Amino acid sequence: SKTKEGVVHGVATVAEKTKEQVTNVGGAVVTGVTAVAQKTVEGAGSIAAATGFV
Amino acid sequence: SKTKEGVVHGVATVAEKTKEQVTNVGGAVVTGVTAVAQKTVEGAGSIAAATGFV
Amino acid sequence: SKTKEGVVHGVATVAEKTKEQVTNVGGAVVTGVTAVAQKTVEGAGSIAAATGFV
Amino acid sequence: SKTKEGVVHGVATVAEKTKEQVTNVGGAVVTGVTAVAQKTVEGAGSIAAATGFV
Amino acid sequence: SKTKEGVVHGVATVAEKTKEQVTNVGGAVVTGVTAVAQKTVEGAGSIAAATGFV
Amino acid sequence: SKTKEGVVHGVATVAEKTKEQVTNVGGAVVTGVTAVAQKTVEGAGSIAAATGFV
Amino acid sequence: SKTKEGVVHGVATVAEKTKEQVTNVGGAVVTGVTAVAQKTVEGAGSIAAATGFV
Amino acid sequence: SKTKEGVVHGVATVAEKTKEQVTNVGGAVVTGVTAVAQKTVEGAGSIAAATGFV
Amino acid sequence: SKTKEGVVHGVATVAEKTKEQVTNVGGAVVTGVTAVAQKTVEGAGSIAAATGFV
Amino acid sequence: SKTKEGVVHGVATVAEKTKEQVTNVGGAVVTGVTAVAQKTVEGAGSIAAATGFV
Repeated sequence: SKTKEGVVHGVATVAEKTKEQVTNVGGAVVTGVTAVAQKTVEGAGSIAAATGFV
Repeated sequence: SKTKEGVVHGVATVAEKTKEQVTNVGGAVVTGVTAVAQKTVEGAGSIAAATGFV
Repeated sequence: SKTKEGVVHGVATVAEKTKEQVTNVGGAVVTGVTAVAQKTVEGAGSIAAATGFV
Repeated sequence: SKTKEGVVHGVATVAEKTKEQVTNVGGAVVTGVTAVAQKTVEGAGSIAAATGFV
Repeated sequence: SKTKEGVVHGVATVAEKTKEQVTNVGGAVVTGVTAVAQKTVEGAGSIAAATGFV
Repeated sequence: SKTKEGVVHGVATVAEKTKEQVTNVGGAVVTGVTAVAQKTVEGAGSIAAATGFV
Repeated sequence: SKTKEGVVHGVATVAEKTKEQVTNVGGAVVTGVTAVAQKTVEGAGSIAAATGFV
Repeated sequence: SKTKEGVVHGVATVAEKTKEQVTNVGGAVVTGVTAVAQKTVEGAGSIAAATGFV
Repeated sequence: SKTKEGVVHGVATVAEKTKEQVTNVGGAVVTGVTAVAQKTVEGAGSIAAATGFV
Repeated sequence: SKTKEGVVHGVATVAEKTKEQVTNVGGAVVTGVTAVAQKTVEGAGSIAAATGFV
């Protein structure tokens, strides 16, 4: 009854004068992940994952 | 009863004068992921994932 | 009863003077993903995924 | 009863003076994905996915 | 009863003075995907996917 | 130059399942005034004003 | 230059399941005034004013 | 240059399940005044003012 | 240059399950005044003022 | 240069399960005044003022 899994609610965000600069050369960059949710039953659940080379 | 999986609600966002600059050279860049949700039963669930080379 | 999977609701967004600049040279860039949801039963569910080369 | 899968509702968006510039040279760029949803039963469900070369 | 799969409703969008510029040279660019939904039973369901070369 | 007096713009409103009930007996009731504007030069400017008796 | 008087803009509002009940007996009731603006030069400017008797 | 008087902008509001009940008997009630602005040059400027009797 | 008088901006508000009950008998009640602004040059500027009798 | 008088900005508010009850009998009640601003040049500027009788 009233089960809740991986939930995000009641989020208030204010950004006035944010300045974000990203310079990438042959890699991986993850920025600005806000108010996200997921649900993985049989598998790998990654949020904001970065890998450079294999 | 009233089950909830991977849910995002009640999100209020204000951005006034945001400045975002991204320069990429042969890689991967993920920016600005907001208010996202998913549900994977049999598989890999990735949100904002970055890989450069294989 | 009242099951809910991968849902996004009640989102209010205001952007006043956002400035976004992206320069890409032979890679992958994902920006500005807002209010998205999915549902994968048998497979890989990726949201805002970036790969450069294979 | 009242099942809900991969749903986005109740979204209010205001953009006043947004400026978006994208320069691409032989790659992949995905920007501005808002209020999207899907449902994949047997397959790979990707939203805003970017690959450069194979 | 009242099943709902991959649905987007109740979306209000206002854009006042948006300026979007895209310059592409031999690649792939996807911009401005709003209020979309789909349903794939046996296949790969991609929304706003970009590939450069094969 | 570019003068602006009493202006309302860029309003996005979503109402899903609002229920409003008003019972009045010999008075005055004002409800639900949204996105209104006026301009009075020589006079009394009232918005959503209620008086019962005189 | 670019003067602005009594202005409301960039308002995003979402109401999901609001329930409002008003019972009045010989008075004055003002509810739900949203996103309003005015401009009075020579006079009394009242917004959502309530008087019962005179 | 760029003068601004009595201005409200960049407001994001989400209300999920608000319940408001008002019972009035021969008085004055003002509720729910959101995102309002005015400009009075020569006069009394009242916002959400309540008087019972005179 | 860039003068600003009586201004409210960048407000994000989320209300989930608020319950408000007001019972009035021959008086004055003011509740829920959010994100308001004004500008009075020659006069009395009152916001959310309550008087019972005169 | 960049003068600022009576300004409220950058306000993020979340209310989950607030319960407010007001019972009034021939007086004055002011509750819940949030994110308000004004500017009075020649006059009495009152915010959330309550008087019972005169």
